[PDB]
This record gives sequence, structure tokens and C-alpha cells, in this order.
Amino acid sequence: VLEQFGFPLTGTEARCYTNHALSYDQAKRVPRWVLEHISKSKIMGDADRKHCKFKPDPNIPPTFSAFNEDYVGSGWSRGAMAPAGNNKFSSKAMAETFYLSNIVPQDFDNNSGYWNRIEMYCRELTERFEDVWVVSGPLTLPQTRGDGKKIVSYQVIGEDNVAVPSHLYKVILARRSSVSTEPLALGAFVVPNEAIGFQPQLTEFQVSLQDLEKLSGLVFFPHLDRTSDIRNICSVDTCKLLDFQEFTLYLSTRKIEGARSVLRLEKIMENLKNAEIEPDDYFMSRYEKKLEELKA
Amino acid sequence: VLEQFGFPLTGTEARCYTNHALSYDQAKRVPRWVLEHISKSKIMGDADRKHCKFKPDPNIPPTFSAFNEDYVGSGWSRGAMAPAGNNKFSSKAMAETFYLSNIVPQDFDNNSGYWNRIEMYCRELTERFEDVWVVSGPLTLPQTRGDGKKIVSYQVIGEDNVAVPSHLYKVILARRSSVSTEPLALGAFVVPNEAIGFQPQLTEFQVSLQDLEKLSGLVFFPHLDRTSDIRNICSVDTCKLLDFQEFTLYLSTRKIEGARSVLRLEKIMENLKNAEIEPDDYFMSRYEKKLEELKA
DNA sequence: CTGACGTG
DNA sequence: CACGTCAG
DNA sequence: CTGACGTG
DNA sequence: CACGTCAG
Ligand SMILES: [Mg+2]
Ligand SMILES: [Mg+2]
Repeated sequence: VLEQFGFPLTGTEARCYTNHALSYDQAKRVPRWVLEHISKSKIMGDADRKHCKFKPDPNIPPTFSAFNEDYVGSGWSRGAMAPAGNNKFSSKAMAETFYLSNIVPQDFDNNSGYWNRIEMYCRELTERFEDVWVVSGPLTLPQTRGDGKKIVSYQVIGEDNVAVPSHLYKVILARRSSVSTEPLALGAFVVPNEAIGFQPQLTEFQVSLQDLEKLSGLVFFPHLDRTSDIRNICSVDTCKLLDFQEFTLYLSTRKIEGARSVLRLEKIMENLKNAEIEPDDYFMSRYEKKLEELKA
Repeated sequence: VLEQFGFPLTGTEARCYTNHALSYDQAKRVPRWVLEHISKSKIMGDADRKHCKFKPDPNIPPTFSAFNEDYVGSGWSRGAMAPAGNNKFSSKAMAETFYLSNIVPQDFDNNSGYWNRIEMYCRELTERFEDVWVVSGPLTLPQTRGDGKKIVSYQVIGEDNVAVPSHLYKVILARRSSVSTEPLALGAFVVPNEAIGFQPQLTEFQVSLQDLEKLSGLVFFPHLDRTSDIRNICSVDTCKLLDFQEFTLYLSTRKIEGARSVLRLEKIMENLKNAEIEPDDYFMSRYEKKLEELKA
């Protein structure tokens, strides 16, 4: 009798795509969590975000979907939780990361800077671990005022009132190999949704997993054996993001992956040379292999 | 192998009790929705809330539970979504309504005044409809600031950061009889979590079901056929709360039975007459009986 | 790599 | 809106 | 009815 | 804390 006309629906079921899964927040119009698994093969290939378009997820009821009109002109950028750069292997997978079900309102500088560098480090880990799992998502955390009152405040944007998070979180779980007798590596990080420089190290944003679960109301990787050997990812690995020089270099390399015209190449080396940087052996070895191909 | 260690858990599964069900919000430490079914029989009985105590729900993971320490001294009252008064028929059901999984931080005046009167009206509906279903819960809505920005802002209380809602909602669905071909009657209401006098009629807080679903991120009564004719409950019924005199007389009537001394009983009568409220014959019967017993 | 912005 | 251009 | 508080 | 007392 109680359930004669059904229980209310919260819409939090896991939604699976080609190379990520998420749970959606219908009230805030953003994901609660986005889970991915990266390996060196996934991050290679010819998929190109220039052929992709942000758009509502066709599997989300339109009443609870965000739309591009919510974001454009808002002063907030569209920030993908599963990044396009993790899906070079499949045009379909990359396009599915442009569904707004994967997007939160993100500070432009953060999206293009510190958070970008965290994503780059997650990819770097596949050079050292066979398997890497990442859960990313938004948070709206309280601030404590001087009188002890704790208050959650956040902006909502657009006709659809899309929630702008105060912070973003990432949980990284890395397994060296399938046969490894070695412990798993785990780290949880919470970063404010704002411009962050190159000075603060990633460890300054590290939190215990239990604290993140309390803050987010989520349980991550719930099948994990609690007596298994898990260590702090920042003690068995570096947790070292790219510095300015290496970040500018990396970006330039990503740009030599692409080739459109000569004068473009000119502008590239122009801005790069205004900041010195001696091309290290890697960017050179990757410079000739492409230069030859292009003049061919 | 993306799900190697399981998907993250959000904890929103429906939880069923003797005479209500709820979905719990582990981040805010309050229910998202509480569903109940009321009839003539369930609101009769000897269940007494003086035998009950607010306590954590033993089925909620302690990590995500509220505790009484979060509420005591906070300035906010414990506000039940499924009310004790709907569970006079069963001491077990009543006890379960005092689990903190059914509780939100509620303005004291609102809890004991306007919201109390809405609850009373839900019970009144069982005099004219055989079956009444009600979904109740908290809401944290934005305000539009002077500069046009829309901001959500709410307090979180206690060491567990229990979220204080800005508003409370109720959806009421009423069915005349199980075999009747009369359309069902439905209403949705959104009330601010603050003191509300006797002046505003309940219809001033009515909203369309669609608007409440968009604001709450929920779909209510998903098995209700919305394409068949459904009546506005404030059209087919009264949506009239008890007015000051009726409310005060009802409260005084219930206070008669609790009075422990002649002083307190007599002061109940004095307050009534001081406000120019006339007692009714039933009230004077109970009052004279109790007064005789306490004097003796 | 991460995106928005201005012209059609 | 598309799409080239620009920017961190 | 709805609740918070003060004492063995 | 459990209980009795008090207030909206
Ligand atoms: Mg991004
Ligand atoms: Mg109440």
C-alpha cells in the first residue's frame, strides 16, 4: 500500500559509457562521481577533441539536464571530470566525455592550469603502474566564520541552476601489475575551484580517504580488501606535478602532434622563445620525427 | 575492468520501516525524501511519544549518521518528516519516526506551528479520502542577490555538519476509494524553514509538481499516471489549515491530559479565556474530569 | 593539454 | 549555432 | 500536536 | 542519560 504509486526516484544509478562511468546529481545538474580506468594504450591514438561538441547527455531526463546555455556567458568554464585527453584511443569515448553529465562549472585558470596538471600526472602514472583508476567529482564545502558558524555557499548558474562547486576531488588508485606482490597505491586530493599557481605541491591538497568520504557522502572502491597492503601514493610515487618550464614544454609537444601551417609553427616558437627553455632530449627526439613527416 | 573494485556508493537506496520509507542523504545527514501512507486507522491508537527518544538510525552507517549532539544547543529543533502523530496505531512505527534518519534541522516555531498544521491537515484528509500518501523532505534553494547572481547558502550544524534546509516540501496524493473512478487529487507545497503565522493560506505555498521535481531533483510517485485526469487537491478539497482558535483549542485539549498539577491545568484554562477563546463542551468535560482528579 | 571568444 | 582564432 | 530543557 | 517539566 505504501508503495502503491512507487517510491520517489533519485536518479543516482551508475551510468556506463565507453571508457568512464558516472553517477549524476539531478538537483545540482552535475556528476556526483566519475570513475575511469587508464592505461598507456588508452591515452594513445588519433581521436581529436576539435571534432567534439559539448551537449546534453541524451540519457539524462531533460528536466534534470544542464544545457550549454547554462554555461556560456556565465563566467565559468565547462570542466570535464573524465578528460578528453584520457580517451585518445576512441573517438566515441572522447565524444562521450563532452556530454554535460561529465561536466561541472570550473574556474578557467584552474581548468587549464592546476587541474590540467593533475590530469597529466594521472596519465604519467601509467608509465609506472599497469592499471590506474581515478574517481573525480565536485564538492560544495562549508566555510567556518569567526563566530564558529559553518556555512555552505555556492553559486548556481543558468536557467537550470547548475551548481558551481567550491572544490574538486580526485581519488587515485594504482596497481603496479596484475601479478605484483606489491601494495596498491592510493591518494585522495581536494583542490579549490579557483586559480592555483605553480608554487603549491599536490601533497598540500591531500586528504585521508576517510575524510573525503565524510565530506562527499560517498564510499570509494567499496570492494577493496581492508587488510590488503595499500600505501600512500605520494610515498611510493612522486606526486610531483609539472613545473612551469616542463608544463610549457609539454604543451608545445602536444602542439607539435598537430600541424596546420608554417606561420602557426612560427608563432609557437615565438611565444616559446620569449620564455627561454632549452629543448630537452625528449622534445627534440620527438621534434625531428615529426618535422621529417611534415616536410615529406 | 573499470569496476575492478566496485563503483562508488552513494547510499540512496530506499529504506523501509513499519509505516514509512525514506532515502537518506549521506553528505547532508538528512533524508532526501520520506514517504508515508495515512488512513483513518493509522492515526488512531495508544502510541505515546513520551515513550520515544530521538536516536541515530541503527541501520545508517555511523560514519554518515547524525547524532543528537549535532542538534542539542544548535538553535535548531529536530523536525520529523514522517510525524509521530501519524503513527498512533503502532508504538514500533512511532519509535522509528524518532530515528534521526527521519529528522532535519527545523525552525522551532515552524515545526510546532505552521508545519504542524500542515501535518494536521494531512490527517484531516483521511476523513474525506480512504487513502492519503505524502512525501516530505528538505530543500536548499538559491536566493537571487542584488547583482543578479543566484547563491545557495545554508548552515551545517554539529561536528557532523548536518545541513539546515532553507525550505521544506510536502507532496500529498489522495485517493477517494480503492474502487472509485474519481480522479486522484494531488498537491505540492514548499514552505520556508522559518516562523510562519496564521495569515498565509496553505495555497500561497503551493507549487506545480513539475516545479518541485525540478527544484528537488526527484521524481515523485513515478507509477502515478499523470496523463489521466488528476485534480488539484486545493480545488477538490479545502487546503484550509486550522485557524488560530481551532489550533489553540486543540493544543489546549491535548495539554489537559498531560497536566501534572492543578496549577498547570488551571493556567491552561486561564490562557484560553485570556485570549477570548471559548472552550467547547467536550473540552470542558475533559477539563473538569482532569481537574477533579488532580485536586483529589 | 585545457578551454572560450569573435566572425560568418 | 559552426568554425577558425586566441589564450592559460 | 510539535518540541526543548531542568534535575536524581 | 532517563525522567519529569515547560513552551509554541
Ligand atoms: Mg578540464
Ligand atoms: Mg515536526
